[PDB]
Amino acid sequence: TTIVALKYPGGVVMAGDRRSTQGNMISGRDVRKVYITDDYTATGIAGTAAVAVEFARLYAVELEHYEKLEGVPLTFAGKINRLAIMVRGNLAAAMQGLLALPLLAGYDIHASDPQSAGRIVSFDAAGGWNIEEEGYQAVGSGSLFAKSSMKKLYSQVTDGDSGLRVAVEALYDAADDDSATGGPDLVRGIFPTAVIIDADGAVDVPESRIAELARAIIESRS
Amino acid sequence: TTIVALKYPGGVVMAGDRRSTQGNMISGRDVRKVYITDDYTATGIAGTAAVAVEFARLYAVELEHYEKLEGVPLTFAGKINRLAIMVRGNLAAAMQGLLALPLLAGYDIHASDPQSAGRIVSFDAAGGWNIEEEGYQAVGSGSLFAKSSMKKLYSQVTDGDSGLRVAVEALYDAADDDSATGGPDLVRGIFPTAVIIDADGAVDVPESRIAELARAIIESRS
Amino acid sequence: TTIVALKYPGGVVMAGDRRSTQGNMISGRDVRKVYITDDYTATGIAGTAAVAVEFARLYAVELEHYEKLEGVPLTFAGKINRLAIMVRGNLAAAMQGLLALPLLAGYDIHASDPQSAGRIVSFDAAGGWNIEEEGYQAVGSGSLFAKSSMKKLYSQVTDGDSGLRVAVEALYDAADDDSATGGPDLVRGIFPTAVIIDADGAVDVPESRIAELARAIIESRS
Amino acid sequence: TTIVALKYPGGVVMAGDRRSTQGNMISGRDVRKVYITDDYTATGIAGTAAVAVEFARLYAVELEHYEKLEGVPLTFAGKINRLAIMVRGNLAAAMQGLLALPLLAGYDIHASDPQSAGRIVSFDAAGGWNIEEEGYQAVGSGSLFAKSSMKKLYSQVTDGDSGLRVAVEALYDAADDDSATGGPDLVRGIFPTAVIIDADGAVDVPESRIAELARAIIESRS
Amino acid sequence: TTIVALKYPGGVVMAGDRRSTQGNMISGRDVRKVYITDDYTATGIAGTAAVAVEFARLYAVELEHYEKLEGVPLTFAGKINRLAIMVRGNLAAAMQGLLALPLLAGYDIHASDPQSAGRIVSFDAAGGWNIEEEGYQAVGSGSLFAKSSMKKLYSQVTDGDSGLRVAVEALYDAADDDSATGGPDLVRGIFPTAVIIDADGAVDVPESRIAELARAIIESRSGADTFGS
Amino acid sequence: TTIVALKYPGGVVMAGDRRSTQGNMISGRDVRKVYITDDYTATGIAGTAAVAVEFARLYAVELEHYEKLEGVPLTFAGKINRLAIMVRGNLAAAMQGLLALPLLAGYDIHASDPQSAGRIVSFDAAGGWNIEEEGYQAVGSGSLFAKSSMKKLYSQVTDGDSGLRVAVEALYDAADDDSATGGPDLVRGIFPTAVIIDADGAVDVPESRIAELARAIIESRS
Amino acid sequence: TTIVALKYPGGVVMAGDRRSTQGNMISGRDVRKVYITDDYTATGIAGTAAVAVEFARLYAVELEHYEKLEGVPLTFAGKINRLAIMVRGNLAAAMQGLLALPLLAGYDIHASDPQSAGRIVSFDAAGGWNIEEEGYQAVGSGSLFAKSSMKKLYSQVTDGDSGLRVAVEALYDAADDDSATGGPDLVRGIFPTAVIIDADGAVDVPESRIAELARAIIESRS
Amino acid sequence: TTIVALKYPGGVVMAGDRRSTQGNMISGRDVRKVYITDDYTATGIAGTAAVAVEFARLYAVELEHYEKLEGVPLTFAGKINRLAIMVRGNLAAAMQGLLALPLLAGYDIHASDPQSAGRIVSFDAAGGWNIEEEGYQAVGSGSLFAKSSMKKLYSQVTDGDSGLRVAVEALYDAADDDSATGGPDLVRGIFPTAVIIDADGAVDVPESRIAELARAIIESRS
Amino acid sequence: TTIVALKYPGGVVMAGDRRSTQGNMISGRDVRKVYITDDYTATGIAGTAAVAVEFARLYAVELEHYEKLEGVPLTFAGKINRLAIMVRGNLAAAMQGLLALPLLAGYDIHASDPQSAGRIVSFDAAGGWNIEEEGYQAVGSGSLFAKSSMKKLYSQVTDGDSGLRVAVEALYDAADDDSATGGPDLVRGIFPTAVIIDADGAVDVPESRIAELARAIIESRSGADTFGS
Repeated sequence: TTIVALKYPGGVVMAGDRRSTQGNMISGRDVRKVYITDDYTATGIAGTAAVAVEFARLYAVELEHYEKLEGVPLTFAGKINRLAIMVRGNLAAAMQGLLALPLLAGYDIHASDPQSAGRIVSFDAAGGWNIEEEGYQAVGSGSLFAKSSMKKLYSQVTDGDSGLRVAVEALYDAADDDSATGGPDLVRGIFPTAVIIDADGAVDVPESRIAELARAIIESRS
Repeated sequence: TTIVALKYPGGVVMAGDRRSTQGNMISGRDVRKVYITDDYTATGIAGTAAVAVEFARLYAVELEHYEKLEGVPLTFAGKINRLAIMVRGNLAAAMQGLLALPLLAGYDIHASDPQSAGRIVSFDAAGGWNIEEEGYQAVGSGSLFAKSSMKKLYSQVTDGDSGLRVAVEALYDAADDDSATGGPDLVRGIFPTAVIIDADGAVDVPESRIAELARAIIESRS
Repeated sequence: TTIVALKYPGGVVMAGDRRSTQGNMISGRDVRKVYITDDYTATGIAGTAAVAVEFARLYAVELEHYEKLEGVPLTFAGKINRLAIMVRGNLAAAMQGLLALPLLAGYDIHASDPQSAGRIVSFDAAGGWNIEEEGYQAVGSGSLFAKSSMKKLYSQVTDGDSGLRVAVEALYDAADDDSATGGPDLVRGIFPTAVIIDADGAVDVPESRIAELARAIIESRS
Repeated sequence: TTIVALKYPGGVVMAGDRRSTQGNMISGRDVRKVYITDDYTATGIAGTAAVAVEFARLYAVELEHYEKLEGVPLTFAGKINRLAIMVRGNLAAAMQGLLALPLLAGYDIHASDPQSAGRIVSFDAAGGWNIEEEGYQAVGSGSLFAKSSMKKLYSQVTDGDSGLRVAVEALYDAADDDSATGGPDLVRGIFPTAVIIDADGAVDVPESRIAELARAIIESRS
Repeated sequence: TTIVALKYPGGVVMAGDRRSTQGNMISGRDVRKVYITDDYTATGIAGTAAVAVEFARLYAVELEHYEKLEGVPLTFAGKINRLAIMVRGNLAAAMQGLLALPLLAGYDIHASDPQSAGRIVSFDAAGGWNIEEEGYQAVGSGSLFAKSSMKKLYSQVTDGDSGLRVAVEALYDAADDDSATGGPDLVRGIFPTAVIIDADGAVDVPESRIAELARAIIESRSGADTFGS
Repeated sequence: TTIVALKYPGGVVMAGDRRSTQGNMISGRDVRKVYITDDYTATGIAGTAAVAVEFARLYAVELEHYEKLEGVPLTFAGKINRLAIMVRGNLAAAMQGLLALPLLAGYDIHASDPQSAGRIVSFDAAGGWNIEEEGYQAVGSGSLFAKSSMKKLYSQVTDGDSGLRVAVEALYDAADDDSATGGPDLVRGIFPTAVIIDADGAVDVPESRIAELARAIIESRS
Repeated sequence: TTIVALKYPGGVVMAGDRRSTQGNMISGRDVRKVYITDDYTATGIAGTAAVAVEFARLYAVELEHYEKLEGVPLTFAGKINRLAIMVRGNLAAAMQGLLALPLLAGYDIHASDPQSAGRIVSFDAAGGWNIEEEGYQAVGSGSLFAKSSMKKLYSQVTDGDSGLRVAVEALYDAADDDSATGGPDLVRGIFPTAVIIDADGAVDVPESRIAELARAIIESRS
Repeated sequence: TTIVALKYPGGVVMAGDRRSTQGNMISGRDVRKVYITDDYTATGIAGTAAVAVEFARLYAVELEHYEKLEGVPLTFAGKINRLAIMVRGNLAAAMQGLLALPLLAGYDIHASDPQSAGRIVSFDAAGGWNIEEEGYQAVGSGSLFAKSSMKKLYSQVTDGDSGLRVAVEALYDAADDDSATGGPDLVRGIFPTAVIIDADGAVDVPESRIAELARAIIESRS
Repeated sequence: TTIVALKYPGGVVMAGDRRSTQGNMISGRDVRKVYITDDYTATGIAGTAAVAVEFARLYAVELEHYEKLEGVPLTFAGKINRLAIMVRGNLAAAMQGLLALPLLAGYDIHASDPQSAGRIVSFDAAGGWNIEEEGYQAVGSGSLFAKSSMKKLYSQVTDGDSGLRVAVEALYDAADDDSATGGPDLVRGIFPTAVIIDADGAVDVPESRIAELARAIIESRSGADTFGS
């Protein structure tokens, strides 16, 4: 697994691969790892699938629960804290093999400078969180490869489009070095999924868009 | 890793993938796992790379050593016994993470019937060998997948070209289900390697032919 | 044990073997592993028999309990979630040898397109679920063999009849390679059981039809 | 595995199944477990295949080695002692998973009365041997079932043919209750192997004869 | 220990041996292991004596408790479930050396066909149950021996008496190969116990019929031994 | 197992049961546990069969080896010492489950008073020996029962036949309380074996004699 | 990590590095480790990031909570006690890899001599606290290096500005010897953070001041 | 530690950092990790310093030893084999904390083509070797980062100087993410070391050249 | 323990403390830890006393053994190698509690430039050695404190006497923070020991210069503490 997230002026893009493994065996080829949590937030989770899914589902419910109860959405800092609490709560189980790490991406509506409102927050197994200031982050077994790739490609992220394109190339680099991360499947037409978030909210990126980017990258390296 | 071997009329074909791993990380993309041991024999080894290579190298030297010394090649049964002894000798190390398993394919020049002269021998970690009677065999982390594939495809084998085609498709299936086995790499132009053996001896299959087969298989599943 | 499930246009078929084991000893010859959970759902469970049976029984009661209480059936997603919660709740006991994994098959009445309403959901020991998108799935000690078999036979699935046939042949291949899975018993007349589900509901397949398929598969391989 | 041996007037018959397993997986379908050790002796070995084969091979060499060296065959008691020493020597290896238990059957040329020259000797893991006085014995994971079957069938043994038939039925019963023992495979035409020994020496029983016996047993149970 | 149960037309018979052991030592010679649970049910339990006895006693009370409370007996399936729950509940203790496995036999007064109303249910240590369709089952350290014996003798079961005989012969065969199972004791006059159940209910088999049957098996065995080698 | 030895005027008698066990399973019904070691000595060994047999065999060879070499038999004390040395030498293996305990009975032709030239020596696992002065001794899993029985039946020993009778009754009581000891088998005609030694040497007791005693004991208890 | 605190006439200064590590990998470059807890107190925490952050956050809330509730701030001693209690409460978790140790710095408004109202308190893993009397203290994996540096530089501290310079040089010396402490990053413009507290309250030190000081220190060592 | 090696037309370049660590403590700032082994070979070793140095020293002696003895240098393949054997020999020690991994770079004068003569060989802890075909390779705690860096920069290598530049930038990237790898030290004037090898032999690169490239890389990143 | 070594123009100085401990107990007050190994080399060893002493003794014998045998001293590199081999051989014993780490200081008569011909070599438990290039090094339980002290004081080393003073001050700083390192004992008159090596060879430093320096440091620290707060 590899989930990447990058900031671009005015927003964030988060993208994840589709593979699932049981040791060396491929057990999934179409898993969706990036979820739209609320109108301005997306969560990508790596690790133990059962736990990852439960987290994303519970987290979204908790966020909307607060909104309906209090009539307004939680501040971005509150969102981080709630997620952090959930992670911290799973520490015992994580020690026993139920480890799951989330990656948070969002657009802060209350931030003073709108082109700078994008947010990327990473989490460690103990719930320690960190608001990324360098533009990108990644989580999962291929995250180092992805991050090292983005480090060299980030200068290219000038907008949400080139950001989506870079994200996809980072995932591609991750799969090129981590067997547990799935690359673009041209035979079956399965590609990484992605979410983009700007001032107008979080939106799922059309698969056809990602497939086009993927094919171009492949042609390039060819 | 996946190495497969199968019998076709008047011969045997053995083919293997090119991947190398260190946990989830891809550490090799062009490893050659199938060796021509002598004029009528080929060996394919799976497991710990260091040991696998040493085995093939030592084994070929031991076979040639006998011939030069005694003026005549070892009988096929003798070749099997020597390989089995080598595997048994490595058992303690195998238990400690140094496991290597070979797969043997050859053409017995002294066989009564030539269309039937192809031989396939599999080995377990204790050196137990078995001369395969059902036409095909495989070894490695993707061997179960490859075998399940050849079981449904074997009836198509009627000659060298089709035997070769079925071998490549089996490897393809293995890679599809086992992240530790490498599928054809179209971007880099790296394909499985293969050896064909018949009455005229063991010959390395040209990459061009294998690549044509791989593209056809791919186009077929598309 | 091996339980298979596959999608056909307009529905699903789920079939299971009848063997029970205690180590190497055969302890059961006619265990029923596929249950009709409600009018549009079937469950097949592998692993520890005591737990498998309890699961199926409790699950069906829970589904009907909701229906009577709320006047309407649970959505398919709700059904999946309930089953996943049950599995996750057995994780401690499972770590201790009370492991039970279910396979869920159903026809979604509320889905927009009926030809595609068939559903197949697999579960891992932590309760992680996955809605299969590739058409088939399997669970149990013979599942790899069955899945590899279905992979090459799936393209022949065009209706419930060819579906049910591919299912029985997959179970046959599983028994051929996994001693813990029971093949068709011609001497005693015991065959795999199966359930078919379409817009008209879940129905037990008649033994005589499975017996005919089994015998044909056998004569064919002969 | 199940290997049986029984006495009929003027001879002995020993028969074994053909299965090989790796856990629950069937790894072999045509393994030959009964060997003609010398002109009047046959050995059947159960347990770890690699060790079992080595034992039979070494044992036969040792017997012939004595004969050529001393000009006369070893007495039957000497043969027993040599085999027992071999087993005792493997005890430490056996404790680490390399266990092999043999079953010995023969006709003793130095016996006083010929219809009473038949011999059956069983061995335990420490090399302890026992000359069977009740007519039959079995070794392997299915030996209890086979022995319990022979117990009820032995009274029908009146000559070599009926002895061979009871042996095959015992193996059949073993396969019926032990998944690690292979029953007759009608689809592939693979049957138990057998050796008969009488005053004229040890001879391999023809496959066609065993297949007929097998079929009749099957017809009868059906 | 060995407890067997088999189906015969119109009924079921369950019989058990009388031995009790503490390691190699014989600690009991007259233990009764087959209990009449209710008018149409019988239970035979193997394993740790103290647990086995508690099970049978508690189970019988629970079945009768339901009947009095609800005015009607539990259905046969309910009986099975209740026993399975009891076994599952002992799983932790069983791991600590307090294992007990029961074997259930009964006649279902509500089944459709009275000639086939007999029931035999086996249980594993986790409480997994299974209704037998081959006519017989056995539990205990000698069960494998008893079943392989019954496999060859089941075609002789054509009624209650021949079923009782086959059962006794299966227990005999178990004692012949399992030192933990007690064979018929001719010197002390102690024999396996047995319960028979048909449409008229569960009944204890009289020692005298079992004693005759056992001597007959022994005599047959002697004769046959002398005839052969 | 139970082996007994008792002194009667003019000699000693040693008798053993015929059972063999593998846990709770009866693995032997006619094992001979009492051996005539030399003309005036008999050995009975309990414990691990393989080791027990090796001991008796090796011990007799040792005793005879000395005699041929030195022209004269070893003194009784020398015989004892050589057996004790053998037992001590097996201490490490015994600690590992290969324990064998012998019981020695003999007639000392060099003793002063021939009415008591009878000798009975017991041994512990460390090779510690004791010349029994109270008239009887026993070894094996039923030894306590046999000794308590002999304590009450010893005053009845007035000669060889009454000694032989007491020995058999002791073995009978041992089988009555120890499932690992075999009682007289009337159905198969198998009875305990015995050796009697007096001034004229060690002699195997005829089976018919023992069968008569056994039947008389049984009749008396009935 | 390295956090230093030192007294200067009329106040205190606390400064910390910005590095975060996961084994040998640098996982953070801009972490802020020094927090203004209330108007006259600052906290610096080392160890496990997740726990360190939680501590600072909870601690500040607890101090303000008291103030609002009781209308007056907690005495400095009370503040110490509350922080110690919090550390002590984490002792079991700390033993398992969740260790965090705080360093407390403050200006005591209720102190007698204002020129000596500065306070520095260190804490051990059991919650043992110590009011530093020698002028400076440090915590974290680089605290030894920093303390030995300050020991030689402390006499240069005559006011807030020289105090700040000494603090920054101590952190520089810690990073020079401890790979887990981050030195000034001139390429990215990231520098240690600091808080100065005097009679007018706690104030964050401007990054530009620290960068000036850091450049002077580096020029000095060049 | 990080050591990198790359191919440029007509040559190879190998460069390594200068850091040494003891846990978190920096224990060395000028360690030289790249050695000229013979006129056409360079070795770089990572891991336990004591063992790394011993390897390089021993290896260079063994290669010169062969040359003097046989009058001709070892073939490049022979050099590889000798180094692999040395690594294999250290496996027991490696498992106990004395693990050292080598990276080999050379120019092969017997290669068919001079421009393509450059060689790069990597090794695993069991002595498994691999002749790199993709142009670059790295070893050490920062090798992943360096490899991901080179992957993006390799297309810029057009000659010996651009190759040395990419090498230094790769080391820089490694130091940026791995605290155990040392970046250029401008205050002390310590830079990575490097060796270039072409048809004229292996030569140490002058510090001044490296220092310019390093400052340039740093100026660029600012 | 703390043993320090530093380069000064034209030479090297090595000095060590005198303490010995058994847990928290002070078991020695006058141990001598710095040995003149040959005319141009000194060794200081920290760790397990028994092993430390054996090393120094054996090492010196090995160096003189070579000289007598070959008629010429071992090159400085050879001396390093021999010491590293000795340390690696003790690796298994060290893992068990017999760890001893040496610090080597010498003057290389064959170095090119005499002003910098001084040498300082440190060793890790596996025998890994490093020729120090920054002027100073230290070994023992107080080595970190001593090294951080010398870092700030090294710029004051302009000759043999100031080198020695920085060395005594470093040991004094080590003793200040490490209870296992002994400070100057004024009551008993026990002070660190030291060896100086230059082109004329290795020589022991007289106790009196070291006692003067130690008192001076103490007077300094006392003044400084009174001036501060």
